[PDB]
Amino acid sequence: MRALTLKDILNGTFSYKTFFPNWISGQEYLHQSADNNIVLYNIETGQSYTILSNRTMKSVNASNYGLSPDRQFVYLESDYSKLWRYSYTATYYIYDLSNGEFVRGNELPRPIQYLCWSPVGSKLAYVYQNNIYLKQRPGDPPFQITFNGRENKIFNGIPDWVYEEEMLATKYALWWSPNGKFLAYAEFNDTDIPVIAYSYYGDEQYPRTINIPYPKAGAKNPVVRIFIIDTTYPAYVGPQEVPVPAMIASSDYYFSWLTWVTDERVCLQWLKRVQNVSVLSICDFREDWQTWDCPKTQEHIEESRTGWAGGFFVSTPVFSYDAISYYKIFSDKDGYKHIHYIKDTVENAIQITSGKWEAINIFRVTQDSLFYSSNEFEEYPGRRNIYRISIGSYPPSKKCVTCHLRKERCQYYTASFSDYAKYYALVCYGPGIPISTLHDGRTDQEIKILEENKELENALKNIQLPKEEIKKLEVDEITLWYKMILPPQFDRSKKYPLLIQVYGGPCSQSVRSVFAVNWISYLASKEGMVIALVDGRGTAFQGDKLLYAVYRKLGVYEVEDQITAVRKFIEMGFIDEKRIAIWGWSYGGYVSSLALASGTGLFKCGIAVAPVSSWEYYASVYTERFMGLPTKDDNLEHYKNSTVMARAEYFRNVDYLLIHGTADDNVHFQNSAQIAKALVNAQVDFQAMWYSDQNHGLSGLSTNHLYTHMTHFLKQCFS
Amino acid sequence: MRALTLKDILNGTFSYKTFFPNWISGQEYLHQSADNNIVLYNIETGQSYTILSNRTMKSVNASNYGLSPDRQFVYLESDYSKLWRYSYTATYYIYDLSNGEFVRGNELPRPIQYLCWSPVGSKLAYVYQNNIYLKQRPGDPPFQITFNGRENKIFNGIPDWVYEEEMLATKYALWWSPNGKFLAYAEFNDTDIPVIAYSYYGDEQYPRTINIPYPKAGAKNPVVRIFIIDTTYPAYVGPQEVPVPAMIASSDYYFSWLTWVTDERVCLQWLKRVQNVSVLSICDFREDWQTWDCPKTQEHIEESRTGWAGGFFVSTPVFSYDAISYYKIFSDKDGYKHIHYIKDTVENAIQITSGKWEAINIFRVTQDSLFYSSNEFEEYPGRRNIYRISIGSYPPSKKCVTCHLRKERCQYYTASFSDYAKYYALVCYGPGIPISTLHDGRTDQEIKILEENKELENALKNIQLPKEEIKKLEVDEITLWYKMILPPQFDRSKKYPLLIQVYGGPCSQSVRSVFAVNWISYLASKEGMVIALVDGRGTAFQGDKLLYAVYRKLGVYEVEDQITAVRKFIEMGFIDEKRIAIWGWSYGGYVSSLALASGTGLFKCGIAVAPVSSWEYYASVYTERFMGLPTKDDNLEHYKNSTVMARAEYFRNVDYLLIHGTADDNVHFQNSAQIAKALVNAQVDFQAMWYSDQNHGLSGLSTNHLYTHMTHFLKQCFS
Ligand SMILES: *C1O[C@H](CO)[C@@H](O[C@@H]2O[C@H](CO)[C@@H](O)[C@H](O)[C@H]2NC(C)=O)[C@H](O)[C@H]1NC(C)=O
Ligand SMILES: *[C@@H]1O[C@H](CO)[C@@H](O[C@@H]2O[C@H](CO)[C@@H](O)[C@H](O)[C@H]2NC(C)=O)[C@H](O)[C@H]1NC(C)=O
Ligand SMILES: *[C@H]1O[C@H](CO)[C@@H](O)[C@H](O[C@@H]2O[C@H](CO)[C@@H](O)[C@H](O)[C@H]2NC(C)=O)[C@H]1NC(C)=O
Ligand SMILES: *[C@@H]1O[C@H](CO)[C@@H](O)[C@H](O)[C@H]1NC(C)=O
Ligand SMILES: *[C@@H]1O[C@H](CO)[C@@H](O)[C@H](O)[C@H]1NC(C)=O
Ligand SMILES: *[C@@H]1O[C@H](CO)[C@@H](O)[C@H](O)[C@H]1NC(C)=O
Ligand SMILES: *[C@@H]1O[C@H](CO)[C@@H](O)[C@H](O)[C@H]1NC(C)=O
Ligand SMILES: *[C@@H]1O[C@H](CO)[C@@H](O)[C@H](O)[C@H]1NC(C)=O
Ligand SMILES: *[C@H]1O[C@H](CO)[C@@H](O)[C@H](O)[C@H]1NC(C)=O
Repeated sequence: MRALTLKDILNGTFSYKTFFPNWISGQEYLHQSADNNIVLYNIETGQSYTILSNRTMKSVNASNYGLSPDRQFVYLESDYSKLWRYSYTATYYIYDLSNGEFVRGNELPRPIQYLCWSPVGSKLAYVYQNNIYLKQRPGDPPFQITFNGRENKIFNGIPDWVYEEEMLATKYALWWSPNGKFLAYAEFNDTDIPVIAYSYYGDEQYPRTINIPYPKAGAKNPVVRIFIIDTTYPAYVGPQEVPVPAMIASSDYYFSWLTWVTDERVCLQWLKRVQNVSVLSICDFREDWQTWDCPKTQEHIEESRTGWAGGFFVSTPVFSYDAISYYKIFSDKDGYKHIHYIKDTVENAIQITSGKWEAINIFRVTQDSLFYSSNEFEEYPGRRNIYRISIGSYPPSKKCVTCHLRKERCQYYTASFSDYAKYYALVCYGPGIPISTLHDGRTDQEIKILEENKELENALKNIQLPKEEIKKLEVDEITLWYKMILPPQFDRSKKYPLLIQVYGGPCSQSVRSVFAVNWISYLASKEGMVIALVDGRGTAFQGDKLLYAVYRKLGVYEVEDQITAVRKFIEMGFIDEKRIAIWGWSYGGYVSSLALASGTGLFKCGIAVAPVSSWEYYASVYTERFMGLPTKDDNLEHYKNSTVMARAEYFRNVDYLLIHGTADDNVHFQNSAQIAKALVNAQVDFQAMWYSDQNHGLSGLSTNHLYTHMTHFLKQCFS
Repeated sequence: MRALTLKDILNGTFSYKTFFPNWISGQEYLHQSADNNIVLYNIETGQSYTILSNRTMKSVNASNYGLSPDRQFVYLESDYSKLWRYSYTATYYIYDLSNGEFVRGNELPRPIQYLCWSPVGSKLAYVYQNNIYLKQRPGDPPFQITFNGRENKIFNGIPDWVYEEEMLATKYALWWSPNGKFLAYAEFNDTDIPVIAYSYYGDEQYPRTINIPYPKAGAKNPVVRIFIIDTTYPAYVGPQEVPVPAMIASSDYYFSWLTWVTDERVCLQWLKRVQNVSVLSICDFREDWQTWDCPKTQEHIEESRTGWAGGFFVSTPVFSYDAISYYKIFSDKDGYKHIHYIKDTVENAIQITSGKWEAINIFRVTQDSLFYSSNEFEEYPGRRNIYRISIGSYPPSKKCVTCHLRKERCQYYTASFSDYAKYYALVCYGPGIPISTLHDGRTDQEIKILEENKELENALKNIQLPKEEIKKLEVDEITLWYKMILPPQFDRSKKYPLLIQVYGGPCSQSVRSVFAVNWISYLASKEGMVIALVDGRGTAFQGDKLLYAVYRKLGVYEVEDQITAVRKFIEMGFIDEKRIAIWGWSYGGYVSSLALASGTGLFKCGIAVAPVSSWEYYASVYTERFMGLPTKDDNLEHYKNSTVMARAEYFRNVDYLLIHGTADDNVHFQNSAQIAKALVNAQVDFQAMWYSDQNHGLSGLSTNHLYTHMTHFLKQCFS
């Protein structure tokens, strides 16, 4: 009865609710009621008990909580204060469940940067002022583990900037051994890496400088040391450095992830600074020296002949119940990424998945089953169904649990498992209204709808949503998957303006069977624009040829493939060849810009939000992974060839609107500053917009402002 | 016939020349020829010769020269490198003009700040790395005066940032005594003053950070010390601090200016930080104790009971031939600034000029003559003629040299007097094409035309310029002078969009009979826009009821007076009220914003280039002068009330265009960053533009862009 309105989108009127059980055992989870009460629901009995009242929570206005594995204590986390994507500080009030009171001995210090329970019992490890601390018991005086922490120079047990956003994707870098015997932790040195400096205008009379150690392409990188201390004899034995494989130590390198096996066995993944080689390292504990031994025989190489080791990140092993063998997804001989099963050497791995489709994530490995997500089903690469396979004996049996569960509503699934995988939740994201459901571990049968989104279902019932369709184009030897969003009563005999939404980042996939009533949904609903999104070269989950196509040649095929798609769309007949725009954020901004400046005639305008503008300016770990090194005898020539600044002249005849946040710690305002300056030097008009103090996300009312500004631009561009 | 173009204005096609004799005696001046030779002209004798060859200058590719008082040497300036507005860095070679080769040996150091000769002989004084050095013969080894010089921290003989822009308005802060027996310099200590920090993106991989000790409103000011040193025997006694007057030392104080009356007499001017009182001090070298003495009987208080002490700046004294008494422009008893002759006391002063107008500048005091510029001719505040009055003889005489020199073509004059005022040059700037002429000045007779501007006179023949008109409005006891620029073939009956150019800064004057082919000319010539510039309250040269009316109420009355004017312009009947814009720069961008957010629905749109947004962010010197202090006791409340941020809401339904250069060291980008931040927080769309690495001037290819971008805006706004 009525079209989406921009305020529907910016108020989240039609957001959906998800449900990920905060497991505490094989059969129990800790949700938070509408009453704000924190309830423990036992799945087997069906009984619900409330552990942690709204009141107790409110008394320290905690925004969050954490049960100790022994249920004796629960920490309440408050004064939440954000930093980067994942990191944040908080104050922590720990609470004694048995005595129903807060714990009084030696209060924890304020701003704590990370804190977690041990995996069993109720030991604490925390990070305060860049050092790791240990508590045997909630109310004890802390034991200092590291002493050399220093505000962005040296980090213990939390990453620095580059490792947070680009390697770990995690706010922490310490891992308890399975039963708490040991803590393993990373030490990052940022001391002589260059610094990104920018202004934050804040609220005072004087702006301040913000400085983050931030290794730009080719710049000097952080150095890592991984240590493990005995958690019961930390002073007696002291921290022991995990030995680094010779073929990793021989040049710059990275730690990529750590995975515990047993308490006496740890798996370390390294990545050579030239990131086409990954090493997996399995170390065992010696008792005679109380130290770690990593034998050559337990070093596993993973190479990429024609690209980079991994997908976006290296795959991590998930180990068998036996705690010797492991499973890992990587490229097979055909260039498709599949699950392999590894006992002794990696040269001997047995491939247990295969086909022109990819194993995307291994969720769980039990005694008999392995649960994983994949795009196999009906061979749409942008779907996620979750599958199980038998692991006891060759040929694995295969069951797609999700495929036909709700065939039409749900073709994009993630999974979350309870302990021992006694039960798991399935979360379907689309194409229909998302749904979270509870499933039996042994049988796969659903035992509870968790979140059905009845409100949304019903709120959407008066709203004439745009029609999404996902399809494919074969052009050369290259196939292009595309989502097309279309206005209600899309009369094909008429010519609609087209908007291309681009991202195109290496390892991305932007064409997905996901549900989202969003901005580009609204532009079709009310504004009469056709919207399209195109996955081509460098996009993932279709094998290595397509993935690694853009290696060292960034911002070439991405541009090419978008233009191709657009050409093919205008040729479909229903697209106003005179009203095509393109808009893109981050990597999207790069390609939005390179596309619009391609001397193609196709695009009449384009928008670039927080674009990279030259790989010189972006972080090493990301850039070098795809671009290699900006040296003269590596890849400097394409580093210089691939800026948007060089396209300076080709803006003269298109509307450009260029947007950026002045406090982007990830894609630096520098990027758009250089673009703007280049347009100025080439004497080219454009529209621009800064967001003071705002960062890469463009949060709060920025977002509001952002979309209102782009909407205006866009409505202008389509007269 | 043809209308003006943006190209015309941006190219400087219709720019004009000027002729200021570079005097070297009472009858000789040096000027650079068309084919770049430096030639000595004499007007007493009418002879010329090439004092410095064309190719000797190109031998070091210098761009400036400096002939010594004894004509034995000239300085040659190459490697000019701009710091701020007046400050710059250069290389100095000395040409032995007696021998016909360069001076070798004790070669001057690289990047020297400021350099100059004595007014007698050819002794050198220069500042290198913030420290004063002194030379006896141009080839002698330098004698260091100061030692405490530190980049960005201690400044000897040159100013810190705020003293340069806001106090002294000059690259230098050293002065020779008239015969060069002594040397006076300033010590500026910036140490404890907060730095302002901004990014400079440059061309390197990482931007760098620029810091400038910059005191914003109410912050820690620089401390000043002024010293005097014997030039002949500096080894003997060393540098001597000239006493600070008791009332001045009582609290915070600036050094306003220093003038030398004789070699044993010196004038110093001080400004109490609360700038309503200033103290003129005269000091004598006492022979016995070899230091300087300032009798408190020779302290002459100038205070204001209504506003700030002085004009824009405190006015300097011009001393009569007896080297004791002086002539100084200041507020008479009725509030109009006029010349006074102070013989011995302030109360004992005799008023020399009087009436409803202002003596703007004293140019020369002779044995029997005084030359001053004035507001007087036909009650027109917007033009300046030059007046000659007798002194020392009875039947007093007043002659206006220029009032009828060229009545219709020249009403805005300045003067350049040779030594002993033997000959003077007249430069007229409007309303017609500027022209520079040479005069006798015992007789005032015009001897010849130095710069006629026939190139410009002729090039403007193809061009239909707009009709300019400076009229005035009378409204509610307060009158407002204006200049209206009208389109060619202006139809009195038709209706025209109206653009207002606004500045409004206290002590300023925007309406002037000055020839200027500039942006607004183009917009009237081609675009059909009626333009108006209005001087209201806070505007100088019409006495103190006008000038001081803005004291402590900044932004209030100036906004109000553009509104009253616009309103009157509307009821003139040829202005389309639906199409009105206002635009400004610096202060002009402050009031344009405020006028646009006036909530009076008069302006459809407005542009603010590099606006001040809150007096909290601007330099102390300028700010406190007109605002007082931002404290509990003083004016805080109105610093608080008078920002643009506070008016964010009122922007909802106007078109705002906000422009600012990210390297603006004078009005910091923080100003525009905070307006932007406010508008977002209020959910108000607007247009913005930043200029990377550009300062307050927006010079270079940035100008093109800015002026192009703005006229796209107005054009669209006036669609
Ligand atoms: C350098 O100076 C010489 C001498 O003034 C210039 O040569 C003269 O050029 C003009 C025409 O511009 C002729 O009328 C003269 O006959 C030339 N005189 C001599 C001595 O050759 C020369 O043009 C100047 N070069 C520069 C830098 O412009
Ligand atoms: C905090 O938790 C308590 C405990 O359940 C809530 O108290 C109930 O509120 C409902 C509805 O307002 C009342 O009808 C009941 O009398 C209360 N107890 C029950 C469940 O029967 C309280 O509403 C919660 N809300 C907050 C944040 O204060
Ligand atoms: C300015 O510089 C002078 C020397 O020319 C210096 O004495 C002033 O204050 C000093 O600052 C020092 C460094 O911060 C400090 O250690 C010292 O105690 C202090 N001197 C005095 C007299 O106490 C500098 N100015 C300011 C405002 O501090
Ligand atoms: C905003 O969101 C809430 C809940 O999603 C909804 O009830 C409300 O009607 C929405 N509309 C606005 C703009 O407030
Ligand atoms: C951190 O790096 C610096 C400079 O490379 C070095 O001197 C210092 O010892 C390092 N600290 C360690 C090893 O934790
Ligand atoms: C760099 O720019 C474009 C990429 O689109 C390409 O056509 C051109 O040949 C390239 N030049 C170099 C240096 O290889
Ligand atoms: C720029 O200025 C030069 C010198 O005055 C003039 O000859 C030229 O015509 C101007 N503008 C253009 C059209 O390039
Ligand atoms: C400024 O000076 C006046 C006298 O001219 C005095 O009344 C006042 O105290 C000063 N300003 C303040 C602090 O109000
Ligand atoms: C990366 O390792 C490969 C092995 O596939 C090797 O040939 C190559 O020299 C290395 N560097 C790159 C990026 O070429």
